[PDB]
Amino acid sequence: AECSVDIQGNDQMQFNTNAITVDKSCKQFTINLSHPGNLPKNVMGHNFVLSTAADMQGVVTDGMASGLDKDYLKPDDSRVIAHTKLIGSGEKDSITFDVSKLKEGEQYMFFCTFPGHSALMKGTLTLK
Ligand SMILES: [Cu+2]
Repeated sequence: AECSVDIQGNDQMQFNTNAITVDKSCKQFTINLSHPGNLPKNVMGHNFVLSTAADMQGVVTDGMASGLDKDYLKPDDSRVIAHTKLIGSGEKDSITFDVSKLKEGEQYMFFCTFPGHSALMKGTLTLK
């Protein structure tokens, strides 16, 4: 099965998917994030951040509080399973994480932690 997904974040605070399934036969899983919009990171930064559904709002809230200098994630946040950099117009960043960090049954969310983006920029991820 495939163990990679391409995802874009744009100038209208939208991700171009809101559902990812990770095949259980994948040992690693890669996210390729890009930003085909015009706006820079300090205005319309997007990251791909992954947590349990339960942990999402805390990571977002503490992330807002951490500020731009920290890519809007709180330092040493163990709730974050994986994440990309926060990127701006025309940038790219990819990450690969260990699929064994995930667990069958559990619900995961991906989302952007730039202030106010997570209402519109979020989706589910599920080991299947
Ligand atoms: Cu964003």
